[PDB]
Amino acid sequence: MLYSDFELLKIGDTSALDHIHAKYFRSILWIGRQWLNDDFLIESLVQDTFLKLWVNRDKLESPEHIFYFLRFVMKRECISYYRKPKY
DNA sequence: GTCGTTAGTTGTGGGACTAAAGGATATCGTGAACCGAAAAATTAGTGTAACGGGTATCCCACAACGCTAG
Repeated sequence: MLYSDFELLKIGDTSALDHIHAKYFRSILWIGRQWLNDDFLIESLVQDTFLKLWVNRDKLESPEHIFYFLRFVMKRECISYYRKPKY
């Protein structure tokens, strides 16, 4: 049975994350490049966004919701770096 | 008819490009709210004066003779 990637993420199978990563990696990279200008920090934030999606995988309800989550989170990460004294 | 071989491309990638002086730049995008951390300021509490001998030092002044008789 070929379940959709939403149910693979819900099950607890790590290859699901490979699927969502390979699908939305470049979109999240573009989202980050829109808000910042440091590719290093953008890549770090993309990794954090996907890992935090995996951690909060017990909070998704819709197949599209996953995508929304990613975009949302990634944006706010960029936003937080406007306030960090270190950065 | 079919498979490995060799040479000559062909596309693609990595590496060079005097010497002297000088040598200034400008650098977006914003989400909230609470807790913890330490660095700083404000506040509360206790106090001497002369005396006895005896002796160490200081400043300050003066002395350190000359003659006659038993």
